Order: sequence, then structure tokens, then C-alpha cells
Amino acid sequence: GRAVPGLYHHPVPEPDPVRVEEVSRRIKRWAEDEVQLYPGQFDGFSVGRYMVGCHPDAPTVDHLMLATRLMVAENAVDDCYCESPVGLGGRLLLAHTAIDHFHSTAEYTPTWQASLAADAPRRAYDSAMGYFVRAATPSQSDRYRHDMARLHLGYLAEGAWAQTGHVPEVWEYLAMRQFNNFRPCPTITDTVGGYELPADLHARPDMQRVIALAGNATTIVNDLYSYTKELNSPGRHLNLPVVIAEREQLCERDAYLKAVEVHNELQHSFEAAAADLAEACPLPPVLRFLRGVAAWVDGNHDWHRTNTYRYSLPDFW
Amino acid sequence: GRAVPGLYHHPVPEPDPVRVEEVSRRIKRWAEDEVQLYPGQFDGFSVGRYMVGCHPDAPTVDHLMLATRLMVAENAVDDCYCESPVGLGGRLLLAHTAIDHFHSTAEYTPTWQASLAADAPRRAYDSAMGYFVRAATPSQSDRYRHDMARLHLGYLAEGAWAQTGHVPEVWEYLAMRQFNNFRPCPTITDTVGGYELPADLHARPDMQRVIALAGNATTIVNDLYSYTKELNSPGRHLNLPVVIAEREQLCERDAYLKAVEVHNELQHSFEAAAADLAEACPLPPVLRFLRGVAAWVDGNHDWHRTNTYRYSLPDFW
Ligand SMILES: CC(C)=CCC/C(C)=C/CSP(=O)(O)OP(=O)(O)O
Ligand SMILES: CC(C)=CCC/C(C)=C/CSP(=O)(O)OP(=O)(O)O
Ligand SMILES: [Mg+2]
Ligand SMILES: [Mg+2]
Ligand SMILES: [Mg+2]
Ligand SMILES: [Mg+2]
Repeated sequence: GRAVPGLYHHPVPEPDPVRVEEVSRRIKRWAEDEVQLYPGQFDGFSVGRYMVGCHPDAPTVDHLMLATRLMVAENAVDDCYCESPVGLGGRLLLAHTAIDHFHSTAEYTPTWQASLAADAPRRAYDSAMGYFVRAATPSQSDRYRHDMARLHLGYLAEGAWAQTGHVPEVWEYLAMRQFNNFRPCPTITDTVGGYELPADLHARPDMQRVIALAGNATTIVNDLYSYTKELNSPGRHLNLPVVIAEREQLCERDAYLKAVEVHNELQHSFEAAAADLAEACPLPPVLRFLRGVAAWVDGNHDWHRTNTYRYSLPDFW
Repeated sequence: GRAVPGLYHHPVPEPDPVRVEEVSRRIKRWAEDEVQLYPGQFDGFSVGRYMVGCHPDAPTVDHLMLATRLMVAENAVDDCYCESPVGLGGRLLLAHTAIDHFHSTAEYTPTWQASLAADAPRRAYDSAMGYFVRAATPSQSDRYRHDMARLHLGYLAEGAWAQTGHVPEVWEYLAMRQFNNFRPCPTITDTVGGYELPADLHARPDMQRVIALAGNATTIVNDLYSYTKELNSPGRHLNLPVVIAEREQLCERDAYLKAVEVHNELQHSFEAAAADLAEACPLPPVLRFLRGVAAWVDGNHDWHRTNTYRYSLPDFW
């Protein structure tokens, strides 16, 4: 329950247990009844607290469920596909067509259509994206598809390196982790909050830097909380402390403490860039979106800190 | 110089030789002087005719050069990286950061910055995208990055299959080819034409189907013209006739003729969907963009038909 010592973060209120329970019951029903996700590790309570904590402005549980089904589907892919298969690029492209559809001839379209029911990851993406596309504006859907293309490219860099046991330089690992990253989750904060960050404002270079820094900081949070778990993962699973240690030839402890400082610099930079843009462009949807990304990041730190079933901390302090 | 018999296409005017020559001289200078592309196969005349023919509405050669440097950079990646490396996913993600930049700490940012000069593909993307970002709106830049993420995912499906000599089902091959696809070229037709298709109109589902069908048809054109060349490529290089033949157990000839019919159905569907959207949404930028995608597709068919240095036709008629 303790935060990583020295990790810069902001406390968050206990998530509303009425919403956590309602999310938990509905996501279990979606998993079992609509997409047949499994035949435990899956808990509804875990993801319910996660999403309530990360989206305090959601008007309804229906809004929370848009993010929740997409998070569960993302998990199902990383679980069924990403553990390192040589054939990953083919599997992931076909699953990506549940997110960005295939357009083809009368002959081939139905065969693709049938593939969307073929396994749990595609049933999960097809169904989760279908609820999102109904709720969100076409620009919000397109933005999510781009963030998912980023994430799939991220997985495929990590998998290519794992095929040869390659340890990239630290900045190379960080570049992969900018893509293989929580980013598709905080960037839907506007859809989940029932409003829209207009596309031309999303596309501003300064906003794109804000989003990347937030995703980068909050993904390094996961490196830090999941570091001890990953020591048992197959092969040598990369995370920032492992890569710094191996490339910079540092003991695990000193590498882990430097990773904490890297996280802090990213989090502070995210905050300064967000403050600058809020001043440069104080339109209400921009300010709402920036606050919502911050809330997602703080909520993601809280979930990792409290999830003692998935994570524990190394003995370094 | 002859078109594939039975291939549905539209003739185009001979490209303006004054513009072809000016594009040729400037792209050779960019290649040699700015990005050190090589130490022949590269001709300026080839790509000059290509881009003039595909962008008849470009106001200036500067506009044509925005597309031309990006096409040459795309080629450089496919040439230096894609021929099948196990480490492709890592190489391509790092090159993608020349298109969608890395955001990191004061320590790691400059090391990434130096990597953008490290090889010809990254110097080519960094420089070509830098001219594009200066010219285009932030929404047009963001749209190009998404189309490049699609293309890199496409390469990585093709490379994952090539690692095991896997022949996917035909619709699976077509799904990969929807991504590994000319799409990033016709979708910049508005930037090259000096106007903007507004982002919310680009994101409409019907427009996204139009774009996918156009890219799919015009990419299958390349399968058909490059079929005889690819028979000498390493391994068994996939294209629609090869995949249909191997999965459907047809002789090469009958598979090739069916591929021509598939191309035709995609091209007709593209046209019908474009006509429907022009009627549904007759705003001038939409109608300009649809005409510009059509011109790119017709120009791409013409370039393949006339490029007897890269391509020849099989003896099937
Ligand atoms: C879009 C979503 C949910 C995730 C993006 C990929 C991602 C950041 C997964 C969480 S990080 P990962 O190291 O892979 O997972 P853990 O086992 O450490 O929990
Ligand atoms: C964005 C650009 C230029 C290309 C996208 C990838 C693409 C369609 C390359 C042309 S198809 P490809 O079979 O790879 O090349 P060819 O040797 O047949 O000429
Ligand atoms: Mg992972
Ligand atoms: Mg982890
Ligand atoms: Mg290729
Ligand atoms: Mg080809």
C-alpha cells in the first residue's frame, strides 16, 4: 500500500464504491455473456476501481464502461498474443482490423467479418470499439485508432527485441515505451467525460507533447511498480530499471533509483507543459481535457500503489 | 507500355515535362545534399513523373516536393530496413520517431536527436516530415502520422509472415495490404493541393471507407504490375496472385486473372463510395479531396503502366 519512495505523485480520494461495484458487475457480464473473454486473474473489482479512480468526471457508469471494456480488451490482447511470438505482427494487424475495419470485396468481407468472432481478443476489441464508436464523435474514434496503432507498433518493437534478447540503449527503450504505453487510456478522458476536445486542438504540437509526456510518465510508473513481478517473466523482460542497469552497468538498486528520478522529471515536465498550454489556450474543453489527463495519471499511480495482488516493491530503501 | 488487360483504369494526360524536370533536379539535390540518401536505382525523373502525374492540382513545385521527399523517404525505409529482419519492429519504431517525435528528459532527448542523423532512412523521414510539418496544418500532420503508423504495422505483418514462410488466407493478405499500402500518398492530396479537408470531415466513417478502398485498389495495382519482378524476390514474396494461387490451389495464370477482377471490384467500389459521399456532403474541400484521391489513383496506375524499368507483365493473355 506504500508508494515507491521518492516517486512524485498526487493523492486521490477513495473511488466511489457504489460505482466500483456497478462497473464490476457490468464488466463481468460483458466479459462472460457478450465476448466470452475466458473459460480470477480477471477481476471486475480491480478494473472497476481502476477506471472509477481514473475518470472521476464520468457522468455515468455507461461512460465509465466505454473505457473499462477497452482496457479489458487491451489486456486480453497483451495476454493472449504478446506472450515472444515470431508471428506477432500478423496476429496484431488482424486484431487491429477489429479497431480500424477492413474494406474489401463482397467475397472477402464476410470472411474477415467471421474472424472478428474467432478469438477472445478480437471479440473483445470488436465489441468494446463498437460501444465506443456509438458514443464518441468520429474524430474521437479516429484519435483512438491512431493511439491503438501506436500501441501495436510499441508491442512489436518490444517483441522484435525479445526475439534476440536484445537490450536497447536506454533512450531506445524509452522511445519504445512512448508507444507501448497507457496513452490510449487517458486520451479518451473527453469521451468518458461526455464532451469533446476538438480535433484541431488535439492536433496542436504543444498538446501532442503534453499527451506524450503524460503517457510516458505514467507508463514508467508501471515499470517501477511491476519491476519485482517482471523479474519472474520469461527471458529478461525489459523495464526502465533493467535497461539502465544493463546498459549503464549499474547495480539493480542504483538503476531503479535513477528510474524513479527519470519518472519524476517526466511527470514534472508533463505538468509544466500542461500549465503552459492551459495559459496559451484557455478554452474550456482544453482545460477540461488537461485536467482529465492529470486525473487519469494520478488514478493510474493510485491503482498501481494499491494493487498488492499484481505488484510489490523491491527492498531498495 | 501496355496496361494489364482487363484492368479497369482511366487514362491521364502526359505529365508537364517542365514540372517533371524541376522536381527531378530538386529531389536529386535534396537526396545528395540534405539527407545523403545514397553513396541509379534512384532516379529523379521516375519520381518526378510519378508525383506530377499524381498531383495535377499542385499550385507549385514546392507543393509537389512535399509529397516527393516523403515518397523517396518511404522508399528508403522499405529498401534499407524491410529487406526479412527479425529486428524489424525495433528499427521501424525508432524510424517512426522521425515522424512522431520522442518526448523525454533532458538527458535522453539529445541522444534520440542524434539518432535522427544516424542512417539514410531516418535522415530522409526527419527532413521530409520537417518540410511537411512547416507547410501543412497540425491536423494534416497528425493525419499523415496515423497513415504512417498504419503503413509500419502493415510492414510488420508482412515481415512476421515472411519469417516463417507463412502464406495467409487471401482476405488476411488483403487486410495486411490495406495497411502496407500507398495510402499515406493520396491522403496528402489536400496539403499538396494547397487546401485542407477539415479533420472532422476526414474522420467521417464514409470518408474513411472511401480512402481505404482507394488505397486498396491502387495498391493491388502494384501487385499486378510488379508480379513478374517479385517472382525473383527472396523467399516467396507475397502478392494477391501468389496468395490466391497457393491458398485456392489455382495455376498462377487463373489466380492472376482473378486478382485483376478483385482489383476492379475495389476500384468500382471506391468510385461508388466517392460518388455517394460527394452527393451526401457536397462541401467544396470534400469534393476537391475526392477528386484529388481519384487523380492520385489514376496517376499511380499510369506510373506503373509506363515504368518498364521496374515492371513487366506476365504472358497470360
Ligand atoms: C492501453 C493499455 C491498458 C495498456 C497499454 C499497454 C500497457 C501500458 C500495459 C500495462 S504495462 P505492462 O508492463 O505490460 O503490464 P504489467 O504486467 O506490468 O502490469
Ligand atoms: C507510402 C509508399 C510510397 C508506399 C507504401 C508501401 C508501398 C505501397 C510500396 C509500394 S508496393 P511494393 O510491392 O513494396 O514495391 P514494388 O517493388 O513492387 O515496386
Ligand atoms: Mg506489456
Ligand atoms: Mg510492467
Ligand atoms: Mg514493400
Ligand atoms: Mg510490389
